Amino acid sequence: SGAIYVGNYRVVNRHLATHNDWANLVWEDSSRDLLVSSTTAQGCDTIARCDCQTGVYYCSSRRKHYPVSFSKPSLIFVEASEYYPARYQSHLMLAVGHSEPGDCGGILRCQHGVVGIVSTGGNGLVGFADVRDLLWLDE
Ligand SMILES: C=Cc1ccccc1CS(=O)(=O)N1CCC[C@H](C(N)=O)C1
Ligand SMILES: C=Cc1ccccc1CS(=O)(=O)N1CCC[C@H](C(N)=O)C1
Ligand SMILES: [Zn+2]
Repeated sequence: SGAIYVGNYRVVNRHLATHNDWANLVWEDSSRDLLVSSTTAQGCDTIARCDCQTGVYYCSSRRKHYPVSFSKPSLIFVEASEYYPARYQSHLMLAVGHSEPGDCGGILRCQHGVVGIVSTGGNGLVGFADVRDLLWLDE
């Protein structure tokens, strides 16, 4: 689990969004596994606006942060699950690293700020949904 809080927005994995997230929906995209809802309280996370391919992510299943090299956001095949059929998930960045299902929501950060959130994994890989292209998160 996990979310990004920036301005009056909350960014979560779309498959983990709550009833409250859907009742205050701003934008959602199944192809990206992202949902943004509106908040009452002001958020203070900074979003990275860069092309970094290295950063640090939080891994809940190990209670630890790990440094990773990751691919640029792209279309990646994701196997069927209880939330989606087999599909290409867009804006996804992959890295070699540990992840388990409950790791979704962990933040990936570079020196400029928040890059994305854990969204996929398995077989020694971890995939992050990018948020750096969502320029409207700051306005
Ligand atoms: C293996 C799980 C997994 C983890 C994270 C993401 C996706 C998978 C499924 S994959 O491994 O088949 N694969 C990752 C590399 C790019 C492949 C492709 N798109 O042709 C899809
Ligand atoms: C960090 C996740 C993870 C790690 C290791 C094993 C399994 C997972 C979960 S998953 O990658 O199979 N996943 C199920 C939920 C919806 C996700 C999506 N973005 O479509 C895909
Ligand atoms: Zn950066």
